[PDB]
Amino acid sequence: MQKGRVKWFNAEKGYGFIEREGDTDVFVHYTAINAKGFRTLNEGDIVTFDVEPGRNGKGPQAVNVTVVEPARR
Repeated sequence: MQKGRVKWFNAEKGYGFIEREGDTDVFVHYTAINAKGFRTLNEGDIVTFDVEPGRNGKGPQAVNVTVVEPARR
């Protein structure tokens, strides 16, 4: 799969973007976040995820998203 760093996540609106090294940002919707304790992401979180075709049209879209390191804000 892929890892990345969350660039921004609007907790109110339920979506954000994950930055990838040398690659385009990936859109992430809250429905894509695995049930492992966190219902949101925070800027700075390290995450793992896959990418698959999606319906959203905000760039490539992440699925199966899991926090690795929550942000050390």
